[PDB]
Amino acid sequence: RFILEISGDLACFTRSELKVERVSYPVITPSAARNILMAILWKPAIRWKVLKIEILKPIQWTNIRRNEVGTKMSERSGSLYIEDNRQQRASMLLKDVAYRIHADFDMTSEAGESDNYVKFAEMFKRRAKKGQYFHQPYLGCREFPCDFRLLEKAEDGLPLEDITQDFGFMLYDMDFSKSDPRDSNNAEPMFYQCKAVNGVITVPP
DNA sequence: AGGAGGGCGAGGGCGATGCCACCTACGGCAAGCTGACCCTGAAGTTCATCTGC
Repeated sequence: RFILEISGDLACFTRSELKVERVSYPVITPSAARNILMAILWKPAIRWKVLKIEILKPIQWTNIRRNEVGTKMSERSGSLYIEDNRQQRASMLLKDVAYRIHADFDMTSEAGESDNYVKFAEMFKRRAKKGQYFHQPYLGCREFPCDFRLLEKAEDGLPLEDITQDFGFMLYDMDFSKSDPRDSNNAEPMFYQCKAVNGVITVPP
Protein backbone atom coordinates (compact mmCIF):
# COMPACT_ATOMS: atom_id res chain seq x y z
CA ARG A 1 0.00 0.00 0.00
CA PHE A 2 1.12 3.53 -0.84
CA ILE A 3 -0.13 6.56 1.06
CA LEU A 4 0.72 9.04 -1.68
CA GLU A 5 -0.47 12.53 -0.85
CA ILE A 6 -1.84 14.34 -3.92
CA SER A 7 -2.29 18.07 -3.39
CA GLY A 8 -2.80 21.06 -5.62
CA ASP A 9 -4.02 24.62 -5.67
CA LEU A 10 -6.99 23.75 -7.89
CA ALA A 11 -8.65 20.52 -8.95
CA CYS A 12 -11.53 19.45 -11.18
CA PHE A 13 -12.67 15.86 -10.86
CA THR A 14 -15.52 16.86 -13.10
CA ARG A 15 -18.77 15.17 -12.23
CA SER A 16 -19.94 13.12 -15.17
CA GLU A 17 -23.31 14.87 -14.89
CA LEU A 18 -21.90 18.39 -14.90
CA LYS A 19 -19.24 17.88 -17.53
CA VAL A 20 -20.09 20.64 -19.98
CA GLU A 21 -20.36 23.02 -17.02
CA ARG A 22 -17.62 21.37 -15.03
CA VAL A 23 -18.55 20.86 -11.40
CA SER A 24 -15.80 18.98 -9.66
CA TYR A 25 -16.57 15.88 -7.69
CA PRO A 26 -16.24 17.18 -4.13
CA VAL A 27 -13.21 14.96 -3.52
CA ILE A 28 -10.69 13.19 -5.70
CA THR A 29 -12.35 10.66 -7.95
CA PRO A 30 -10.88 7.17 -7.46
CA SER A 31 -10.36 7.20 -11.22
CA ALA A 32 -8.60 10.55 -11.16
CA ALA A 33 -6.90 9.38 -7.97
CA ARG A 34 -5.76 6.22 -9.72
CA ASN A 35 -4.75 7.78 -13.02
CA ILE A 36 -2.56 10.11 -11.00
CA LEU A 37 -0.89 7.00 -9.66
CA MET A 38 -0.49 5.92 -13.25
CA ALA A 39 1.03 9.30 -14.09
CA ILE A 40 3.77 8.72 -11.52
CA LEU A 41 4.21 5.11 -12.57
CA TRP A 42 2.36 2.77 -14.84
CA LYS A 43 3.11 -0.15 -17.10
CA PRO A 44 0.80 -2.74 -18.65
CA ALA A 45 1.78 -4.97 -15.75
CA ILE A 46 0.90 -2.69 -12.85
CA ARG A 47 -2.83 -2.18 -12.44
CA TRP A 48 -3.34 0.53 -9.88
CA LYS A 49 -6.08 0.35 -7.28
CA VAL A 50 -7.02 3.15 -4.90
CA LEU A 51 -7.80 1.68 -1.50
CA LYS A 52 -8.64 4.82 0.47
CA ILE A 53 -8.74 8.49 -0.41
CA GLU A 54 -8.28 10.82 2.51
CA ILE A 55 -9.34 14.43 2.08
CA LEU A 56 -6.70 16.72 3.51
CA LYS A 57 -8.12 20.19 2.87
CA PRO A 58 -11.78 21.17 3.16
CA ILE A 59 -14.04 20.96 0.13
CA GLN A 60 -13.78 24.54 -1.10
CA TRP A 61 -15.02 25.65 -4.51
CA THR A 62 -14.12 28.33 -7.04
CA ASN A 63 -16.13 28.70 -10.23
CA ILE A 64 -13.98 29.30 -13.33
CA ARG A 65 -15.62 29.74 -16.73
CA ARG A 66 -12.98 28.92 -19.28
CA ASN A 67 -13.58 29.42 -22.95
CA GLU A 68 -13.16 25.77 -23.66
CA VAL A 69 -13.42 24.46 -27.22
CA GLY A 70 -16.53 22.60 -28.22
CA THR A 71 -15.40 19.96 -30.66
CA LYS A 72 -12.75 17.29 -30.79
CA MET A 73 -9.79 17.71 -33.04
CA SER A 74 -9.88 15.66 -36.20
CA GLU A 75 -7.90 14.48 -39.18
CA ARG A 76 -10.85 15.63 -41.31
CA SER A 77 -10.94 19.37 -40.61
CA GLY A 78 -7.42 20.69 -40.22
CA SER A 79 -8.14 23.47 -37.71
CA LEU A 80 -10.70 24.69 -35.20
CA TYR A 81 -10.84 28.48 -35.34
CA ILE A 82 -11.98 28.51 -31.72
CA GLU A 83 -14.07 31.63 -32.29
CA ASP A 84 -16.20 29.39 -34.51
CA ASN A 85 -16.10 26.36 -32.16
CA ARG A 86 -16.11 28.33 -28.91
CA GLN A 87 -17.80 27.07 -25.76
CA GLN A 88 -17.73 28.60 -22.30
CA ARG A 89 -17.48 25.73 -19.88
CA ALA A 90 -17.94 26.84 -16.32
CA SER A 91 -15.74 25.01 -13.86
CA MET A 92 -16.80 24.72 -10.25
CA LEU A 93 -13.25 23.85 -9.32
CA LEU A 94 -11.94 22.50 -6.04
CA LYS A 95 -9.63 25.17 -4.69
CA ASP A 96 -6.74 24.19 -2.40
CA VAL A 97 -7.22 20.45 -2.53
CA ALA A 98 -5.12 17.75 -0.95
CA TYR A 99 -5.68 14.00 -0.87
CA ARG A 100 -3.56 11.22 0.59
CA ILE A 101 -4.65 8.42 -1.74
CA HIS A 102 -3.92 5.15 0.05
CA ALA A 103 -3.42 3.13 -3.11
CA ASP A 104 -1.76 -0.16 -3.97
CA PHE A 105 -1.71 -2.15 -7.20
CA ASP A 106 -1.97 -5.62 -8.68
CA MET A 107 -0.41 -7.47 -11.59
CA THR A 108 -2.35 -7.57 -14.84
CA SER A 109 -2.72 -10.51 -17.19
CA GLU A 110 0.07 -9.06 -19.35
CA ALA A 111 2.54 -8.80 -16.47
CA GLY A 112 5.34 -10.00 -18.75
CA GLU A 113 8.45 -11.74 -17.48
CA SER A 114 9.52 -9.29 -14.76
CA ASP A 115 6.17 -9.58 -12.99
CA ASN A 116 7.80 -8.64 -9.67
CA TYR A 117 5.24 -6.74 -7.62
CA VAL A 118 8.14 -5.51 -5.50
CA LYS A 119 9.87 -4.21 -8.63
CA PHE A 120 7.00 -1.94 -9.62
CA ALA A 121 6.28 -1.14 -5.97
CA GLU A 122 9.80 0.14 -5.31
CA MET A 123 9.83 1.73 -8.76
CA PHE A 124 6.77 3.79 -7.86
CA LYS A 125 8.14 4.38 -4.37
CA ARG A 126 11.37 5.85 -5.74
CA ARG A 127 9.38 7.77 -8.33
CA ALA A 128 7.11 9.35 -5.74
CA LYS A 129 9.70 10.18 -3.08
CA LYS A 130 12.16 11.39 -5.70
CA GLY A 131 9.24 13.13 -7.39
CA GLN A 132 9.55 11.30 -10.69
CA TYR A 133 6.62 10.72 -13.00
CA PHE A 134 5.62 9.83 -16.53
CA HIS A 135 3.13 12.70 -16.38
CA GLN A 136 2.75 15.53 -13.92
CA PRO A 137 -0.27 14.10 -12.15
CA TYR A 138 -3.56 15.64 -13.18
CA LEU A 139 -5.98 16.62 -10.42
CA GLY A 140 -8.85 15.58 -12.62
CA CYS A 141 -7.76 18.07 -15.27
CA ARG A 142 -4.20 18.58 -16.47
CA GLU A 143 -4.63 22.31 -16.03
CA PHE A 144 -4.29 21.37 -12.34
CA PRO A 145 -1.06 19.82 -11.03
CA CYS A 146 -0.74 17.35 -8.18
CA ASP A 147 1.95 18.67 -5.90
CA PHE A 148 2.20 15.12 -4.61
CA ARG A 149 4.34 13.33 -2.03
CA LEU A 150 4.76 9.70 -0.99
CA LEU A 151 3.82 9.83 2.66
CA GLU A 152 4.68 6.87 4.85
CA LYS A 153 1.77 7.07 7.29
CA ALA A 154 0.43 10.60 7.84
CA GLU A 155 1.99 14.04 7.33
CA ASP A 156 -0.97 16.42 6.90
CA GLY A 157 -4.16 17.19 8.79
CA LEU A 158 -7.34 15.78 7.28
CA PRO A 159 -10.15 18.32 7.82
CA LEU A 160 -13.32 16.21 7.73
CA GLU A 161 -12.39 15.05 11.22
CA ASP A 162 -15.78 14.04 12.61
CA ILE A 163 -18.14 12.05 10.40
CA THR A 164 -18.77 14.18 7.31
CA GLN A 165 -20.56 14.54 4.02
CA ASP A 166 -21.49 11.50 1.96
CA PHE A 167 -20.88 12.72 -1.56
CA GLY A 168 -23.20 10.15 -2.95
CA PHE A 169 -22.45 8.11 -6.03
CA MET A 170 -19.17 9.33 -7.44
CA LEU A 171 -17.50 7.95 -10.53
CA TYR A 172 -15.25 5.24 -9.16
CA ASP A 173 -12.99 4.23 -12.05
CA MET A 174 -14.20 3.91 -15.62
CA ASP A 175 -14.41 0.24 -16.57
CA PHE A 176 -11.81 -0.51 -19.23
CA SER A 177 -12.49 -4.23 -19.26
CA LYS A 178 -14.39 -4.55 -22.54
CA SER A 179 -11.78 -2.27 -24.08
CA ASP A 180 -9.13 -3.50 -26.50
CA PRO A 181 -5.61 -2.10 -25.99
CA ARG A 182 -5.96 1.62 -25.26
CA ASP A 183 -9.43 1.83 -23.62
CA SER A 184 -11.82 1.93 -26.57
CA ASN A 185 -15.14 0.64 -25.21
CA ASN A 186 -15.51 1.38 -21.53
CA ALA A 187 -18.21 1.84 -18.91
CA GLU A 188 -18.47 3.82 -15.70
CA PRO A 189 -18.57 2.01 -12.37
CA MET A 190 -19.66 4.28 -9.56
CA PHE A 191 -19.67 4.06 -5.81
CA TYR A 192 -21.32 5.45 -2.75
CA GLN A 193 -18.39 7.36 -1.33
CA CYS A 194 -19.27 5.23 1.37
CA LYS A 195 -19.50 8.43 3.29
CA ALA A 196 -16.61 10.70 4.18
CA VAL A 197 -16.02 9.56 7.75
CA ASN A 198 -12.79 11.45 7.69
CA GLY A 199 -11.13 10.00 4.59
CA VAL A 200 -13.19 7.94 2.17
CA ILE A 201 -12.37 4.29 1.69
CA THR A 202 -13.13 3.00 -1.79
CA VAL A 203 -14.48 -0.35 -2.94
CA PRO A 204 -12.39 -2.76 -5.00
CA PRO A 205 -14.71 -4.11 -7.75
C1' DA B 1 56.61 118.96 41.74
C1' DG B 2 52.41 115.94 43.85
C1' DG B 3 48.38 116.45 44.59
C1' DA B 4 43.21 113.79 44.66
C1' DG B 5 39.23 113.11 40.13
C1' DG B 6 34.21 109.57 43.80
C1' DG B 7 32.58 107.07 47.69
C1' DC B 8 27.32 104.85 47.76
C1' DG B 9 23.06 103.30 46.67
C1' DA B 10 19.25 103.35 45.28
C1' DG B 11 17.55 102.71 39.30
C1' DG B 12 10.83 100.56 40.51
C1' DG B 13 6.73 100.14 43.35
C1' DC B 14 1.53 98.31 41.41
C1' DG B 15 -2.19 97.06 39.15
C1' DA B 16 -4.20 96.61 34.76
C1' DT B 17 -2.52 93.91 28.63
C1' DG B 18 -8.96 93.63 28.48
C1' DC B 19 -14.37 93.91 28.19
C1' DC B 20 -18.43 92.40 24.61
C1' DA B 21 -20.75 90.17 20.76
C1' DC B 22 -20.27 88.21 16.17
C1' DC B 23 -17.12 83.91 13.00
C1' DT B 24 -22.05 83.70 9.65
C1' DA B 25 -26.19 84.24 6.07
C1' DC B 26 -28.34 81.40 1.52
C1' DG B 27 -28.82 77.88 -2.15
C1' DG B 28 -27.19 74.75 -5.39
C1' DC B 29 -23.27 69.19 -5.40
C1' DA B 30 -26.34 68.21 -10.23
C1' DA B 31 -28.09 67.44 -15.56
C1' DG B 32 -28.23 63.17 -19.16
C1' DC B 33 -27.02 59.75 -21.86
C1' DT B 34 -25.12 54.86 -21.58
C1' DG B 35 -24.35 50.16 -17.88
C1' DA B 36 -23.24 47.56 -23.42
C1' DC B 37 -22.65 45.20 -28.09
C1' DC B 38 -21.50 40.00 -30.83
C1' DC B 39 -21.14 34.90 -30.10
C1' DT B 40 -20.80 30.56 -27.44
C1' DG B 41 -26.67 25.78 -27.07
C1' DA B 42 -28.94 21.04 -26.88
C1' DA B 43 -30.08 17.96 -30.28
C1' DG B 44 -30.68 16.52 -34.21
C1' DT B 45 -30.06 16.07 -39.09
C1' DT B 46 -27.89 17.25 -43.27
C1' DC B 47 -24.30 17.39 -46.18
C1' DA B 48 -19.96 17.20 -47.81
C1' DT B 49 -16.62 14.38 -47.67
C1' DC B 50 -13.87 9.30 -47.25
C1' DT B 51 -13.03 4.80 -47.17
C1' DG B 52 -13.67 0.88 -48.83
C1' DC B 53 -15.80 -1.88 -52.31
